[PDB]
Amino acid sequence: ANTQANVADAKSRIVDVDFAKETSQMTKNQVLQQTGSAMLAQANQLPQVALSLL
Amino acid sequence: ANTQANVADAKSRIVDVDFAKETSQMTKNQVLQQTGSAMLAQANQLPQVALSLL
Repeated sequence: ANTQANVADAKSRIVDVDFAKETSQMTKNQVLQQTGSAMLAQANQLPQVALSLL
Repeated sequence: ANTQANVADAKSRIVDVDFAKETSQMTKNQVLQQTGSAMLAQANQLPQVALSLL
């Protein structure tokens, strides 16, 4: 029983996820998605300077 | 008759239980059972911090 407890602890250190870290990464990538979407939508409007010159 | 009395005394010293000691052990293990039950019930609620982070 002792050894089972210690070995399950050891395995958990390797296999399981950390919620405190992974939620932070998720929120960071959410914000980056919104920023990149805005920036790409603004980037697709660059060829319209030619209509002004034309 | 003398020898029977002395030998029954000798056997009682080996085989019979001590009530004063055994009742004390019983009460100690009762209290430990209640404490361990409370502590295990409180231990099964630890994975709920993730719902807070989530």
